[PDB]
Parts: sequence; structure tokens; C-alpha cells
Amino acid sequence: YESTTMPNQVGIPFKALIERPGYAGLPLSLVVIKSELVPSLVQDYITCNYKTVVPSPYIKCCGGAECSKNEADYKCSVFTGVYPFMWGGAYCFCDTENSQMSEVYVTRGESCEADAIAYQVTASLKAQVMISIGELNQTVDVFVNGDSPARIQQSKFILGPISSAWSPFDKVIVYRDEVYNEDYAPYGSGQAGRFGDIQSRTVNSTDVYANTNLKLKRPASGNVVPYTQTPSGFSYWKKEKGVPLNRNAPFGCIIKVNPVRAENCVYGNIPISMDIADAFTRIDESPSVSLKACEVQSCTYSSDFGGVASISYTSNKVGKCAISSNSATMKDSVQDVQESGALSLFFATSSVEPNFVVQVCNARITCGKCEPPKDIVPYAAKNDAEFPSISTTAWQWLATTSGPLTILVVAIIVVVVVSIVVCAR
Amino acid sequence: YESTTMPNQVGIPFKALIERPGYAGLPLSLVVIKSELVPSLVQDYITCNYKTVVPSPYIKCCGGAECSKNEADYKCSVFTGVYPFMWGGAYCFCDTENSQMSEVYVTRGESCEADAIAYQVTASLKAQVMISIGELNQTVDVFVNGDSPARIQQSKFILGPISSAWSPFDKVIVYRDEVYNEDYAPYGSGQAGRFGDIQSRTVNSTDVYANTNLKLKRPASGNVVPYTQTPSGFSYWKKEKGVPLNRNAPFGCIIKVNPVRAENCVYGNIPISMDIADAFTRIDESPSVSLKACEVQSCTYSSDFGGVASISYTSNKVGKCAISSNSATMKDSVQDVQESGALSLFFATSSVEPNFVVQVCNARITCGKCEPPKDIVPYAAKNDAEFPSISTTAWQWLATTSGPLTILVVAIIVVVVVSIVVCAR
Repeated sequence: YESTTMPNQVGIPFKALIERPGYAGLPLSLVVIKSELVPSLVQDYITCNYKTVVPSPYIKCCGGAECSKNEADYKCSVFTGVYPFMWGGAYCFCDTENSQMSEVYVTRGESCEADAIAYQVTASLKAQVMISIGELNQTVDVFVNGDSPARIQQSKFILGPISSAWSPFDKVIVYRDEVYNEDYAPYGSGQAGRFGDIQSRTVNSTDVYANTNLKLKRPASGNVVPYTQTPSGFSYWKKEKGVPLNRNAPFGCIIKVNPVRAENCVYGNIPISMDIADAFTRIDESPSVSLKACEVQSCTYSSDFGGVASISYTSNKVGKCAISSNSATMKDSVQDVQESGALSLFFATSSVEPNFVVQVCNARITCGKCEPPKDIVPYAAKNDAEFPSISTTAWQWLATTSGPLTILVVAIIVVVVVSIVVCAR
Repeated sequence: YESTTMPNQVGIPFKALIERPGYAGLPLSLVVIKSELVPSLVQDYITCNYKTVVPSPYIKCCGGAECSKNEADYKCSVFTGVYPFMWGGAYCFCDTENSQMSEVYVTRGESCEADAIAYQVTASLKAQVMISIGELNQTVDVFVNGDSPARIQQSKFILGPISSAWSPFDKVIVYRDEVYNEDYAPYGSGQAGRFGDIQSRTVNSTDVYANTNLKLKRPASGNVVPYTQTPSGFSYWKKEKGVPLNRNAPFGCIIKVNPVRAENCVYGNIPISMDIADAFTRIDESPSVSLKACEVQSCTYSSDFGGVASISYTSNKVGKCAISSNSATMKDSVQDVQESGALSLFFATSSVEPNFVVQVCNARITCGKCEPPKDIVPYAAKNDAEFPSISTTAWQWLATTSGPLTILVVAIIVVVVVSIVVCAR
């Protein structure tokens, strides 16, 4: 009826036949190009550079009062008795009792584009599985959250859920220069010593709670105002950034800035179930097969590339099987099996599972034969290897263990016979 | 300097005046008007009921054919046997091969009032504390998550981070009829049930992911569409409705649908900090006061009734004190304290706690001394008493302890003296 389990390993082709036993000529081959973690996020806050503007002095003649102008953030000091010799910038009768209301306020800049936006993510899961029925070749982007029915030629497929070990998208900070992996503490901006120095709740909000330092002083000379002014808090963090969000998470996950998602993430197993029409008329042709052989060539060390085996056989009929299965990996899944069919074929599981039981229909054999030698005489035997595998020499060396055990049976007997005499009376 | 943990109880007057060493006036009285859970949600989908569309069946003479437009949600049935002879609407050359192509599809109309939005929430808790510096009476919306400094009326406040935070919200579907607590798994449509089967994310496009059922079957008569439809899981459930999240909520929380907040949620403790700096004259140059005593009027069983108590003391000098304590039931906190004797005042004892700690300036005591007997014992009092308190009944029970102690001292004697005889030799 249904139901196989492929692991989530990308670019390796898996073959499923299932509806009921027997062979089909068109079977389902499916490959995963990539898993894709895509955000579903809450914007915690936005922070950005701000334009703090310090107006030059406004004077109020012969005794002022404090600021009762307001804005998004304001600081205000009232100096009294100012302009003691003046410069003719008094603009008053008074000079002995004038007041200067000095003022400063914050305004929010135009650098609030994404420089920087704090997100709490939990990711939603998206696949790019490539489906090949052997007559329509398409890949389709589709969500894997629970049950997901998809129909191609009115044969049912259900893409099941992927078991994610972890996702790279957490508390992260995004500048527009580059996604960056960096945690924050909530409501941590508007303060010094912690990330940010300005908090704005949404991008449209024209008012901000900002923290900046300014030192205003009174004039005391024939020139006109002393003040020292330090750069903005946000401007200090602009330089710092974070550390890149492009190499975080172990087990794949390449996070690329512009799609805002993480490609080629290998995690867990994907159950898949399908009801697919492969009857047709059964048999769908099953050639009986003879003279089954395994040639292994092209043996050169490495394992980050695929297997290269050649399988020789001879057949007594032409027909189509769906081979191979999962006990090995074929290039072709819709495959014409003919008389005298020697086939060099490509594999891709021969390093997760170096053993492979290659079938051509019903008939089958076991390979490989190429594995690192070390004895130093060549020795290669699968599926268990003694480290120098199963060989004469290994057996011979192992024979040590046997020695105490054999003598042990004799030892008991000699002890016993003497005891029988004592007991007898 | 600062810093207490108050419980969040609506309407309780909490008195903090912990400030630097030296007498520090102008106390903080703070009442909590409401806590306001301000949501921090991600929208999972938008769902509303739908407008089903038939574009009129298009009929084909001399052999039929199937549909060859398709839509996200579509149905196609080819009726056969339709019009067995030209019946008066056959519209056809052939009557042995008269077939009708029928098609139907659902679109979205957005046909709803505000029913319904599906959100994953965890809400953040924000307070609406009402704060009185004994100089002004004012309220402000301020976060109690994270450190949040603010200076209001020339006195510093920090509403600190939360001791613990909670919302009864989860996966919720907020109808305009009443918020209802419902579980669901998004992107899981496939079937005619499931809450929120219609999922729509583009509000600029008619696409919806849904699963629906439509029954269209070949009629044999010249009367032609059977048209019976068991609808979507959202629509099917819309008559049935969910159950309120508004009928139940541990620890306050009155949950309002349209603004999306939960008011007066007494969950957790709110840590508070103030540095008050307003002076006045510090020290406050207080009247010193002696003989503090408590009269307690009106005492029976547990009630929510207000306190009528009087304190007798003697005072010397006139000045302004900051009262009280850390826990008290007086409504005063700005009080001009003058020469006095018995001074009757109103309290909220048995409406904050049965214990009440009264201060007048530097001197304080803890009162009262009521607790009615219920065994029934003759005298019942608090607050370190055994609970029946020291009574005859208490004295007959204490006498337990007496029994072993007499016999043990007399037992030691008998044993130890007999041993001394034997030992002498």
C-alpha cells in the first residue's frame, strides 16, 4: 500500500516501489536538492542611527525660564547671569542678569532601513524535493509541516516531516550589510553598555527613546559658547557588527543574506508514503538472470565522491525491472534489462554503507572489494573486519585466546581424580 | 537606596520609601491599576468564509472532454447520459454522445466581519502602575520586562526585570465573537476537517489552501447540477464554534478580543526600584513620639470590611513625616504630624492582610490583637501563639511533654546507682 523511509541526505537518488510487491517499469525516484529553513518571525524592536541636533543658544531677556519645549528625547539646562562682557550678542538691556535657555533634542534618522532589526525566529520548514516518475521530471518547492498531499498524474505522494536537530535562526541581529548571529536581551536598547542606545518600537514611529551625552557650559568671555559633544551610541555599535550568520549551525546550513534562509540542511529522516499506480499489467516483464558478476575498478582513495562499480550479467529475456532499490543505488531507475547486459553504473551510497547487494531483478550478489589494505599483505572482507579483516593471518594471531581454555579442561580433571580417592574412604 | 519585591495585587496600596541613610521623605505610594499583556505574536494564517463560484456548465456535443483550466481549488466532472435526446436545452447535433463538462471552484471574497485570525502568541507583560511621590498623582505605561530607567518628576525610577512571566494564550484563534483556545497544525490541509483548513496569507490574491469535498455526479436526465458540498474544515466548524479562553484564566486576566490585551493579571511579582532625590529639607525635622499603643475596634470572623482603629501616642514639635513601614494599611503617606493623644484613623486591615504595621515618624509597632476562638477556647490571640493560644486547653496539651521527663530523670537514678554497687567490688 505505502510507506518507505529515506534519510535526508541531499543529491543522492532514492528509489521507492510500493503499492504491492512485484516489479514496475516506471517507479518513483526522488532526490532532495535542498532543505530550506525559512523564517516566521516577531520583530522585537528596531534600532538605528539617530540625528541628535543641538541648537545653538536662544536667549531670553532679563531672566528666562527652563525648557517647556518637548520632542522625542530632550535634555535642557538653564544658565543664568550669562554674557558677562558680551560681544553685542546679548541683544538685551541685561548683561548682569540675562539667561540662556540651552537646548538639545533627538530626531530619528533615515538609517532605519534594516540597520538593524532584532528578530525572534521560529522557522517554518520548506523542502525542494525533485520528483521523477520517469516521464515528468520536475522539482517542486513544498512545505513539509505534517501531512502534505501532492498529486502528479493522480497518484498520491505525501511529503512527511523532517526531524530538525536545530535551526540557525534564533535571536539574531540583522544589519543590512550582512545577517549576523548575535543575541540580545529584550528591552536592552536605550541604555549604554548593552546593545543599542536607542529604542524605537516600529519603523514608522518618529519618536524614539535615545540616550546621548552632551556637555553645555556658560560663556565667560568676550567671544561667543563653550560646549563639548561626543559621537552617538548607535554609531559606536555600527562598527562593531556581530559575527557572520553564514557558517553557524553544524550539519550543513549555509545562510545567505539576500534570500534570508539556510540552504542544504541535512538533519533526520523523512518518512514518505505514496499510493502510485504500477499495476498496469503485472508482470510488467521480469527477465530471469544468469552469470551474475561484480567487477570493481577505478579504486582510488577518497570517499567524498560516489561509487563506481560495474555489474556484469547475461539475461534470457528483455524486460523492465525497477532496480535498484536501497540495498544499492543505480543511475537508472527506469531501466531496460537486456541479454548480455554489462553496465557501468553510478552509486552514491557506498560510503554510508560500503556493503552493497546489487540486484538485477530477482538475482543478486554482494560487493565491494576495495577497502584500505593494511597487514601489510592485502586483505579485504566485508561485513566485519578484524583489522586486518578476516584472513588466515588474523585467525592465526587470534589463536592465542584459545590456549588457556584448552589446558583448563585438562586441569580440572587432574584436580578431580585426586579428590575422588579422598572422599571414597 | 532601593529595592523591593512587591506582589502584583490590584488595588493594594504598596509603600516603599527605602532611600539612602538619613531620613528620606516624599514616599512612593503605588497602586497597580492594571497590568496589560501586550502581545508578541506571529501570524500563522488568516482565515474567513468563502464565496463558491460556478461559471455555468459548458456542454459538448458529439463526445465530451475534461477540464483544462485548473485552480488551487478545483473540481471537474464530465457528466454522461446527459440529454438522451434533444430535450429542449440539449444544444447539440448528437444525443448518443451528449456529454457535459462541469467545473466549479471556490474563491475567497474575504466574506467575514473579523472572523477569524490564527496566531502563535507568547505575550509580553507591560504594567500600568499608578505612582504617587507624595507630590503628584500620575499614571504611565511602562515595561516590567528588562531594565527600564526613566526619570519622571525629577525622581528616578527603574521598573526592573520580571520575577516570572506567563500568558494563558497558546495557539489561539481569535474570533470576533469571543476568543477561543484551539489547536491546529499549519499547512496540514488534505482533509475535510481541521480547524483553520482554509489558510490564506496573501490578502491581495484569491488563493487559499484548503481541502473541500463537492459531489457532482452524472445525472441521466435532461434536467441538469446535483451540487451538494460538505465544505472546508474552517466553514464546517464555524457553526460549531470553539470554547472560550475568556471563561477560565488562572491568576486574573480578563481577555479582550478586539484590542488584544489581557487586563488585570496578578501573575508574578514585580521587582521595583526608586532613587528619590526631591528635597524639601532632609532630615525632615520630624516630631519625636512616644507611647505607641493600639486600640482595635470591631473584631469578629474573617471579613473584607474596613479598619476603624485609633492610636494613642504623645507628640512634641510639628513636622512632616514619611510614613509607613514596608507593609501598612493607612491611606495616608503625606501627613503633617502635630502634638496629639488618641487619634482615630481609617484603614484597610482585613482587606490587605489581618496584620498591619503602623508607623508615625521614627517609631512604629505591629498590631492588632484579635482572633476569635473556634475550638472553642477561652482566649485566642496572635501572632506567635500556638493557635489555640495560651489557654487551659493549651496547658492540658503542653503537659504531654512533662510525662517523659519526670520518669527519665528518676530512671537514670535507678540504673546508675545499681551499677555503682556492682562496680565497687
